[PDB]
Amino acid sequence: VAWYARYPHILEEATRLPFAYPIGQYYDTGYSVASATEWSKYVDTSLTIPGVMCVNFTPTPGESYNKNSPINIAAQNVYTYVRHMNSGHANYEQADLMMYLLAMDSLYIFHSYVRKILAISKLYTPVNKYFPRALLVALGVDPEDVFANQAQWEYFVNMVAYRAGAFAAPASMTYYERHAWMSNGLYVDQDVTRAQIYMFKPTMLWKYENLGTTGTKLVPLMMPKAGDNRKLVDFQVLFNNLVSTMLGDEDFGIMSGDVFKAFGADGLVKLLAVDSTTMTLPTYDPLILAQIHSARAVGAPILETSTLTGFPGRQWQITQNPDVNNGAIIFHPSFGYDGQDHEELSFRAMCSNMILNLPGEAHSAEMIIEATRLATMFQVKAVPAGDTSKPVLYLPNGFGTEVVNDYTMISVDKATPHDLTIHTFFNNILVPNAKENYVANLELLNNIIQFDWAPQLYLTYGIAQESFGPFAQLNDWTILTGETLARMHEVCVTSMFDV
Amino acid sequence: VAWYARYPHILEEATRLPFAYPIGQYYDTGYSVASATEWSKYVDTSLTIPGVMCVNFTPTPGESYNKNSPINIAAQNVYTYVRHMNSGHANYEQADLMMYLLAMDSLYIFHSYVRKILAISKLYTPVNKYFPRALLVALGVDPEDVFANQAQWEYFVNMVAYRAGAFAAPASMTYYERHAWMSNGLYVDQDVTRAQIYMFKPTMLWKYENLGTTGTKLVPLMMPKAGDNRKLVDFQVLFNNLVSTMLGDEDFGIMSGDVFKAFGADGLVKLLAVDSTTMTLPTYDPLILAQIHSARAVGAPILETSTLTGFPGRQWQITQNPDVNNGAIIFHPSFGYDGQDHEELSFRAMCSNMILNLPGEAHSAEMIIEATRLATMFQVKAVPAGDTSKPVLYLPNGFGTEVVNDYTMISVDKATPHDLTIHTFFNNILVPNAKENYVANLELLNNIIQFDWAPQLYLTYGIAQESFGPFAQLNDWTILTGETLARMHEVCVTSMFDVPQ
Amino acid sequence: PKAGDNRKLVDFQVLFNNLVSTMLGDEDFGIMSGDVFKAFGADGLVKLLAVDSTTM
Repeated sequence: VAWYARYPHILEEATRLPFAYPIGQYYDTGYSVASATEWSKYVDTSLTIPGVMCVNFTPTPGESYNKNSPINIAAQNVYTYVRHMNSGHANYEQADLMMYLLAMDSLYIFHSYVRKILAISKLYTPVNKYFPRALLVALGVDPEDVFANQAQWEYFVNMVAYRAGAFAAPASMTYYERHAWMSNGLYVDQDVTRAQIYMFKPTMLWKYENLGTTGTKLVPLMMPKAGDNRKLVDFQVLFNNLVSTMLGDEDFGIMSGDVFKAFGADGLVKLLAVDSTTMTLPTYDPLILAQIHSARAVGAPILETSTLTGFPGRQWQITQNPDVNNGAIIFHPSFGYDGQDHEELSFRAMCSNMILNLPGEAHSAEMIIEATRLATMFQVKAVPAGDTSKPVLYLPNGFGTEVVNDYTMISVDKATPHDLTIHTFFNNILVPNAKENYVANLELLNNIIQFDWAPQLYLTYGIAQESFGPFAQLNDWTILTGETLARMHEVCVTSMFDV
Repeated sequence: VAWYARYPHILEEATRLPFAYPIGQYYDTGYSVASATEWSKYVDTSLTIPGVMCVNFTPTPGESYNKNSPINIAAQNVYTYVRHMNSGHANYEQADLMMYLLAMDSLYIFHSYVRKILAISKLYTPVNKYFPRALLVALGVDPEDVFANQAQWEYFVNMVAYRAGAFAAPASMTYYERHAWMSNGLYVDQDVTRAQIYMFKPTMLWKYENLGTTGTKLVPLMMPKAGDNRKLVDFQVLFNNLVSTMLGDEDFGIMSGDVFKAFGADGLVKLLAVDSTTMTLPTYDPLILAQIHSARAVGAPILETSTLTGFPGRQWQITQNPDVNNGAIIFHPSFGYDGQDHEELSFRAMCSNMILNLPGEAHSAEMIIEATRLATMFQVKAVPAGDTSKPVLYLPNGFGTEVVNDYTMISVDKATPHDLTIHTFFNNILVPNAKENYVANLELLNNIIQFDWAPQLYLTYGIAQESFGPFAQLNDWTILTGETLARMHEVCVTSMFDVPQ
Repeated sequence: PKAGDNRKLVDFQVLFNNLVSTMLGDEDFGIMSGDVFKAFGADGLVKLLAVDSTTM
């Protein structure tokens, strides 16, 4: 239009608009019709933008139920490598060496978690009100405690690194590097200033728990959830509990000495020290974005204290018995547990084949492999012992090194005083008949759409008795089968457990 | 790392997957758990992808209710130009010339509509089964009729172009260029092969119907909606109705000749001919995508035959009577009409301020002004004449040259035999208490999410009695005010109706 | 407006609209303006200098 070219001054004076609204603060759009107040709650003048979502992952060996599993193959390989350069101590097995290594991984994950907690609290920007209190709430700490005891937190994480330097683990194996990189980073969905932050929080750890002559057993160790005012004393208690049965074990000292002899001190994994001038910075990572987008929730871990009607002895433990399954490492968990002893009908929508969504047109093999690391489809229902089966558990076909349990989203409340909100959910949400459930689900959906590569959702309704497929924007997709997913997971786990 | 570089053959054999699923057919994902067949409806194995969305717009002069309106200023300017450049017949006025120009615009819109109908039918690609049957269904024709009478269709559209080209309209007025570029193209949401098509269909035309000493009055003319199997005889009836009082008229010939002398043939607007070798291609245009995204539906038009209890005489006509308002062109419609004589509760959600969402970080004034041409917010409810007010009508604060009435989306059915489906909706969707309404609304939302720059949604619930804000992914947004939008529309209309001097 | 009157932009807009209420959009006035244009073409016509933020 030549009129715009002829009157740019009037165009500029007519197009003066304030952009770049700082996120993390509640905004009211106002009323276009000033007399619409008679319809009080029939008009939505509120506008809240979420700014962070936490992916509650879990480190796993990858579906071992016999001696042909990648975990057992890596156990045999690492034991052969250690013992063929070892002249001396012969009192442990490949399985024992691998439980060590897994405990090393768990405490490395803990160190990365606490280091991220420390480095986040120094982040303050005018364009984002979520920084850093929302992130600290999502990770499950007390921002006031961190602000008051920054020095204590720094020295505690440094001491954690120093004490983790006592034992030795291989650095060629990429398990530790992948887990630390995943759990020690902030990821934006877009390369924009007011972007949304993606976080990974370990839902659980692997307290080593040696007792009895019937091998070892990695018992679950729970982790703080979002909205928990956990302090440095609680985190120190957690670390001491983790390393309580880890030091003072002469067999563990023997394993550490043998791996130190095998892999030289230069070839070990070392936790880097941190100081006051270390700044964590959100980064754009398309690979992590894609693998977050193609992630499927598996539910809460099952503990000994968790009651389950008809499913006894189904805890998430890594059992190692020399006289059971020929001494192979066994880890066969049952998914579909949410936390309460009821059906959780929403998990029924996970029984369909997953859809792998990818950006762009041409996809490389490595990118496709990295894009399905968190994907996990159920295969069969676990057989309930007894006539009562109030919960329903699904046995997976095979999973990768990490499994996603929940997703935590933090957003501004619509009501006064517009504080942060805690939203934990799986890939499937069940909405029963209620006055506010539908609008709450609508707010949930709109908040999730703000994130670019959000995980695909599977909504279900209690009144229609009908679920829904992926609630996502499909760009370049394919239908994945359980066998293909199992092959990809086997490849990825074997590659991760390599020396 | 090294393991991938050490077994790349097995990596490739494991990562060979079929991609680029052709859209336009129902895809069944199967069952991962073979025992899930007991839960019949609790597992959604269906996967349907929408392929086209139609924007049912309406050309408007731009909110005239006085002689000071931009349309009247432009009418005075163009009449002065023509009368000063010409010597001879002085028997019409600025208002008469302006309604002549509006009728010419309506004819051009109709010709572009039929030309696009003809040109779409020759589109076929293996990766999109929506071409061209779904596009024709959205446009409101019978694809069987088009393929049976292609020759008759080409002759009819060629005669329409020939008969519309007899009259003259200025090409320097960018009104015609904007309308033609809007109604003569297919637009993809992404620059990918399996993209979704954006389309523009005129909901209403502006039949002249010149009669009486009381000036002229451009009455609405309806057009075929989607899902109507209208044929060439119906389109010929529509054209003959449009030009019944316009072809062979001496005063109209006088006005067309005067416009020719004013703007000789070089400066006149011309319709491009269509034949068997004309191919239309989908194109990617971020400007039209943005102005689609920031578009707010205003509801169905009000006709003289449409009953409205408490709102009598609110037809969408362009009145020009010399004895009222000093002979100025009058056009002030009442929005909020859906088609039936009831409340239409979903329109209450539009009383909030609109949010102008734009891509990128830095936005030029050009993009900001071009991204809000279809936007329209209500200002005050129109008063109901009498004590009964079953419908509710909202008076706009000021609109651009086009107002969007409805949206139509075409997608495959989940059930056998997976035929196309018609989904007509405004920006606001109302769901009452029903077993199927919630799942249907979820299907609608998931279909809309597939479109990239889809218009923002305002859902309301029957048992909640509560609406919801913009159901869209905001990237870089601002809250727009009624006064700012009125200024923007005034500038846009003034720029739209421009005449050289 | 006299001195000591805190008249604002709305008052000045009211004054302008009152001044040109019967003068803008009038056919006889347009006829006279066109006749004056033909008499004294645009070179010989009086013009108002535009004002913006950089006029001192």
